[PDB]
Amino acid sequence: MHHHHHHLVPRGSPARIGYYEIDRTIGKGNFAVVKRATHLVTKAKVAIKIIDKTQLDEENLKKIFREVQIMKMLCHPHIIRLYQVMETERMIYLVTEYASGGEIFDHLVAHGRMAEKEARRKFKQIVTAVYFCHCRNIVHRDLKAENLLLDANLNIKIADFGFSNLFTPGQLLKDWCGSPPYAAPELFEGKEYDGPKVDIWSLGVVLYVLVCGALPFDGSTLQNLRARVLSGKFRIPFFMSTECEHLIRHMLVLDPNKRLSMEQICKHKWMKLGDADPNFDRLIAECQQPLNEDVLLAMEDMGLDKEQTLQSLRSDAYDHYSAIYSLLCDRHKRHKTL
Amino acid sequence: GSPARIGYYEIDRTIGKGNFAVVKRATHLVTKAKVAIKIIDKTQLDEENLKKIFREVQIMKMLCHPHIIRLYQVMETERMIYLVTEYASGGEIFDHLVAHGRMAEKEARRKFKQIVTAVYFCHCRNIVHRDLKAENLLLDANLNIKIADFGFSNLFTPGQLLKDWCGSPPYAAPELFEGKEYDGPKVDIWSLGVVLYVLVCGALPFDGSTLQNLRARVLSGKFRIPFFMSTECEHLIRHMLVLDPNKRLSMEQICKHKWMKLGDADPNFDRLIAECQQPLNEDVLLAMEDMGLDKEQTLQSLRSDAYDHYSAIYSLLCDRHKRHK
Ligand SMILES: CCNC(=O)c1c(OC)cc(-n2cnc3cc(-c4cnn(CCO)c4)ccc32)cc1OC
Ligand SMILES: CCNC(=O)c1c(OC)cc(-n2cnc3cc(-c4cnn(CCO)c4)ccc32)cc1OC
Repeated sequence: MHHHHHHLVPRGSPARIGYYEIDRTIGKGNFAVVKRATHLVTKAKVAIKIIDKTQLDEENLKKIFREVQIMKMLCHPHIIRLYQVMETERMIYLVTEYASGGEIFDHLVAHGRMAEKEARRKFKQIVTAVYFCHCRNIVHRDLKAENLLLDANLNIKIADFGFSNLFTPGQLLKDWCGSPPYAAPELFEGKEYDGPKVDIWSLGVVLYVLVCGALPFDGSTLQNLRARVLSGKFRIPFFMSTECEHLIRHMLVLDPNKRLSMEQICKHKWMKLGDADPNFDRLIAECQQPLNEDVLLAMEDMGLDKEQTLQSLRSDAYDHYSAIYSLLCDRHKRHKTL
Repeated sequence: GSPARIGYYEIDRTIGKGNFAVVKRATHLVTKAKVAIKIIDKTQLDEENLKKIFREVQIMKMLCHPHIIRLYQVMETERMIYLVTEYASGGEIFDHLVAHGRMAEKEARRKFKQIVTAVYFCHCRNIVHRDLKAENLLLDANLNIKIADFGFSNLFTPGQLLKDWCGSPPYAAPELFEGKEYDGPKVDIWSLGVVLYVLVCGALPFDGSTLQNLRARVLSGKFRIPFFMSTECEHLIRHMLVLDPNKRLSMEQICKHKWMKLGDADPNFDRLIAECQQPLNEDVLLAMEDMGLDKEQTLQSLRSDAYDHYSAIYSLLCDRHKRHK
């Protein structure tokens, strides 16, 4: 049955940004669009956050540089990984790791709520990510289901540090952050707040979503949701363990100081349940604190300058050279060719 | 829109791909029913495309018909839009045509009769599908037609003209290629002409390596007619696939056409056709009353016409009462 497959509006040719080939929009931002793209050289898949600075005042531009420097600080298996930054007279391109699984919340809609054994595994991965950030003086401030992503193995990757900010222990912050349902009651009231304690509440709403498949606080209008957040009251389904209810009930506490610290959340009885986890305690210990020559030889064969490659890596400028090393390195762990 | 809920469906396998959507087979957890879900990524939609699906969703609400796919529930999340519709076990007609070849005119008529009743039903309701292709023709377990993908469907008032391009190019009437303004029902009819040719011949009436080649082919209005085709069928098609839109048959003339009337007499066909010119089922409500869910809120869901988890379980159970469960 001979036939051709024609495209109604003849679709134009794909855009390319210097070895990247843009596929589809995968995110929308305040001043950005996120597009999935392919690195033509390494065949790897990546996300690219694309920012049009023409429409930006000078303030917005500094906030974006702050975000970029924060991202440079975080190389963590459960934090989205920044591969390279490109800038032109007019555009800023952020090339970050691509998460095949997508939003966790949509994934739950498809497959239902998490059995606590599962929820414990992922939450452990999330906390190692957030603890790593807090230990390095950063707060996400927008920890929501939508910013929690899954790779092909369904491991967490936190993403979109646009609302993230640097902080010193005990500073107060004045600007609002994040999605309202994951917002701690102080943000609604508008008080100044300590950064990590507001993430803890957001991490509380996250845990509830994982085990129950529901939101603790929700409303038809912002005022209604606002009422529900301030009440500090929520449903607990019968299937939840008492240790989990203890954990969540003590994370989602209206008094910011009455909230647990990140250190005892890792020690909480619910976390210790199940088979003992050495790898978890290791990543938590690491938070307080070489020359893959195979890839190096491969890049030289492709004609990339051996000396310049080393200079890009040591200088830590995320450029055309460092990104190909990082990408070929991630491919080399997968045991694929070079 | 309306908020999505975790643990009401279990999505399993891809069954279609669309411009900005994927359709996946899923099972309704409460009723164990099988359903199809079109999943749309809102990040991929500009403001115009967002309104387009809202129009599609509004149009699906208007149609409750045995040969039109039924929309059960609409769900939305931050990034995704969910359309939960009736699942057609037989699948695409296109798939069936690939697997088994052209259809004998006897069966082609059985299917085609079912198709026009749906298309005529839509037209009677001031709706035009505009994308009628073998890929949007589905079969249920009884091998009955179900029309699908009202992505291009649009409302109209008789004698209004429409301006935007629509649908698959092989099934496009020559005026859409030319870019002229057009009467909606007349383009549905050409598109149905191509469908009939596809069913009876297992071939495309118009095709080309490039869109320009194909376009030239449609504009010529000339096509092959096989020797194995009945003289009556050729007449029908030749009068459907007419370059001058006004010169094409009306849907009334299509239903009364000599090819349609061939074979054994059809009371059920003419009945459905008549129905197009111009039922609360309390039995399930007690079954739902048995699930302990609030009768007052369910009735408000049905009157309010908001397609939620209440509407889905009602519509699904209602299908069980037709199934004789
Ligand atoms: C607007 C600001 N956004 C960011 O910073 C940001 C971000 O947060 C909004 C997320 C990503 N991001 C990385 N991989 C992704 C994969 C999906 C996805 C969706 N469906 N699917 C299934 C297809 O297989 C996959 C979606 C987003 C992804 C990148 C970002 O820019 C660095
Ligand atoms: C993106 C636009 N698509 C739509 O509107 C759209 C659509 O487009 C034509 C079709 C369906 N649809 C409903 N039931 C189906 C069953 C099969 C199927 C395939 N194999 N099998 C078993 C035999 O192999 C069954 C395939 C598609 C089905 C749903 C849709 O979303 C409403």
